[PDB]
Amino acid sequence: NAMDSRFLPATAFIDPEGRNRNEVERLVQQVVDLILAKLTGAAERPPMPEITIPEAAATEATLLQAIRDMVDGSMNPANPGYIGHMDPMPATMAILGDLVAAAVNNNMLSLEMSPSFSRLETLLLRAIAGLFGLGEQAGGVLTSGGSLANLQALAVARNVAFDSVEPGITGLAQRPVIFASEAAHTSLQKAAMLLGLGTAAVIPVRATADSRMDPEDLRARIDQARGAGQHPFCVVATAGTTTTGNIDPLAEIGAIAREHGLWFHVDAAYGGALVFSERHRWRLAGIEQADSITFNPQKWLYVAKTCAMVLFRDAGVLERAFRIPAPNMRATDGFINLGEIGVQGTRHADVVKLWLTLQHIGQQGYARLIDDGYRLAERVVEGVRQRPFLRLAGEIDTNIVCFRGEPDWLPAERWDDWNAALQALLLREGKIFLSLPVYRGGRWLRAVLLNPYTTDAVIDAMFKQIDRFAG
Amino acid sequence: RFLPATAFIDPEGRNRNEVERLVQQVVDLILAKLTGAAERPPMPEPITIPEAAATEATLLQAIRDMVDGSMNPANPGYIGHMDPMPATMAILGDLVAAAVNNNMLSLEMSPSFSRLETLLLRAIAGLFGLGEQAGGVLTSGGSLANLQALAVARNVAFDSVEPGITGLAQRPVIFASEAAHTSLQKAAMLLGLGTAAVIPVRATADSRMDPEDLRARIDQARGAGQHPFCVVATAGTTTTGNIDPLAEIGAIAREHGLWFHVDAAYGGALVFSERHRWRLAGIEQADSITFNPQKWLYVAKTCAMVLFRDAGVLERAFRIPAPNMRATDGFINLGEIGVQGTRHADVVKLWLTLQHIGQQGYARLIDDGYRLAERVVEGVRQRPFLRLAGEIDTNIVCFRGEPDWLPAERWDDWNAALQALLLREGKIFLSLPVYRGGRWLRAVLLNPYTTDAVIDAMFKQIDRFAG
Repeated sequence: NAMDSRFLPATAFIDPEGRNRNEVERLVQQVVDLILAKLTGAAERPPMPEITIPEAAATEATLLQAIRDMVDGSMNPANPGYIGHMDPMPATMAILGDLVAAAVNNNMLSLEMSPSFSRLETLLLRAIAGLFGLGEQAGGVLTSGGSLANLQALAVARNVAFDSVEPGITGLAQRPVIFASEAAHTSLQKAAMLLGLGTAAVIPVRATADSRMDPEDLRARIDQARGAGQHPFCVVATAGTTTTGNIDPLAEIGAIAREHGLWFHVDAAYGGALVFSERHRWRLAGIEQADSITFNPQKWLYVAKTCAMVLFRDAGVLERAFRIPAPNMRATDGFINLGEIGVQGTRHADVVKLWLTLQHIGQQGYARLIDDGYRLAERVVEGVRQRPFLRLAGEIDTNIVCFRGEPDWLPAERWDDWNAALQALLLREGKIFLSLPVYRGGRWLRAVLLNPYTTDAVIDAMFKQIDRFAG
Repeated sequence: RFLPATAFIDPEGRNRNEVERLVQQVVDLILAKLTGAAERPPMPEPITIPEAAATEATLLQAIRDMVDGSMNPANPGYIGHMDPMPATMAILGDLVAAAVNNNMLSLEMSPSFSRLETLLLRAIAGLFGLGEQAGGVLTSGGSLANLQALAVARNVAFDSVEPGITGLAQRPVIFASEAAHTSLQKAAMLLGLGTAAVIPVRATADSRMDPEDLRARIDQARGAGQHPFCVVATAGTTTTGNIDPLAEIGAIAREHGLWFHVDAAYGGALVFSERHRWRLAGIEQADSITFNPQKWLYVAKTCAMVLFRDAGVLERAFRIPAPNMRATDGFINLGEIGVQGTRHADVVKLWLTLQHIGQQGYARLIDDGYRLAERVVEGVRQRPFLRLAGEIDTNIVCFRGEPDWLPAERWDDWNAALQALLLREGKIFLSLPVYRGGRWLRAVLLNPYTTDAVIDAMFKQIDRFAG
């Protein structure tokens, strides 16, 4: 009983027989109090902030100070001025869900290690799949981020195309390739690299002025690849591109993919949230035919990171073309160890925050949040339209507006400096955070209007600052 | 159509009271469950997304149901898996992480966390003896850690980052103990190697890789026109908790010019123990190490890392082509050098836990595990109907009934029956892995509240079942 020893602090663990209850409760309460103070007081911190392992147990005071230092030095999307990333303030229940998940400390790896969570996740994901219109065989798993979801979808596409689970892909005569919009996520190059495809395997497809993949170009690239002696196996349409928030023409892309016998993956990491909005979900038309979908509740569903999933129209594909040889060990109620069918083995129980958050907000709540996001975005667009020195990236499909100064008082070569300077000013003096992505070979301002506490006033304040900066 | 007042925390305090109450209710509920964990056995005895916001009572009930329906490693009888009750600071660390909701993807999205993680991992790497250039990243589990190490080994060997590996004439292969983790197979499949790319090396009766076999397998693969690029030693095998002879394996790998990866997912914890870290000797020479604080460091899942002896390797042989945007203080966006992009700030729970427990605490915890393990071993030795899988290297004991009153064909049935009985009657959870073509009982002596009495109780039950 180390917990009785002088080598462990009394509160290192929670005594299961209640013997350290009071001490634990104190320590827990201190953190809780501190955290709530920080969150309820989040508008007091700017959107962006301005090591040895000890021999002996640290004091409560050191621990608390560390937490305080951690919170203070962190980015603060809770601030209404934080309008620059698809990284939102977490829903309250998401924060609580993680507390619960950590407390129980179950493992998604297997049913015996997560007997409730595993079942809940499977069922919930089936439900979500239904929202996407995927059909009766549809299913999936939660993954620790979108990248892993894309990686898994691609891994399945690859395995299905090449029968690679046991022999791998080193044999291949024709290089396997995938097609994505030039605006698609970098996780597609990283995945390709991990998959043994190489980064070059991701063939960029021309996107329109509105940053939507051009189906004529996709068709052209597929033909070009075949001509090149490459073996196209997958097309990735993106619903809500990372930079500009645009949504690929999913129905057309899907059709092209289907025509060509290509796995159709839809990277709906951000845009997938629109399934909760009757008003906006038509934007996703064609998604229902996807072989797989990546969707990230951590983004537009406000679930504390990480919360992501990949859904397959046919979940059984995970068994056929992913899961490694091992004894079949399904429970009598029919569930499967999730680890067998995921990139991860051990995995945190994200389902708890997801389930809690979905219930608390509800479909109506999301529909509302989404509408407000669109409204804020439209405000930003109208504001850009009003100013000639400022240009939009293109039309918007989501609550994301990418724009930049293209001031005629400067050579184009100095536009990046101007935009960087403006972004710095907006942050330093505005206390408004916009990202400054590299886009189209240039530095562009980026607004993602997620914070539910962002207001028309914040937007107005932003444009007033921009106006002053620009004269 | 609307939102619950508490759906978010108002950053100007407008909902502070409601938020505080809701949080307090969950916190009180969780504490009750945890401080009361022994009252719940080690294992537990339509889903739609609603249109409208659920009530707080519904949510609280959902949490109760979820906890109740969950495995309970906190129970002292839970002695079956490398899945521990969480350290207190780990639970709290997750609460903190979730609240700030930073993203490990980039410095901009986690300015403290990124720096803290890099520095901490450098410290940990030093503990492993990796040297001045050593570093790593946290990953959402050991499997990812193994996957990343292998991806690097592959990229280094085959220059695969941009062109991939499909061109290859000679099949790339790696060697691992026949006892090694299935995440290598998965990883091999992910990496485009195929599961069959992991060539099993004979393990001894003690479930340790046999160096001579390793040498033999490498020669054989080369003979068969394969391209060996990595040897994986396992410091703490999943089933039996055995440690491969790391120095010997490492020497062999080096002799063969093979990347040496040590899967220390479990056994890596030993670095915290002055008494037992000699067990890892030779680990210091690894090219890469996988280590999972979520196992024997008691950090709530997930917490894992891959460390490289040369952190620079991640830039050379992993990171995708992208503009260079190191911060002025020299840090890099972690997303660029990890399998994951967006990632939860596991560093918070890790840092807090390590601080709270300390090296002394872990050393005690570890010693205590060996002591329980030793008790289990003693108990097995005392009973002729029970056999040990082999000698133990960690706080894990794999054993099974091999009763002479049954045909060997019925041994699996006997053990499954015993395990079911122990769980149902004794409230003691032993895992029943498949090992050596059979079902074996497995004990992981992790719970700090597992005692000698629990072990004695297990044996009395075993004796009763045996007759």
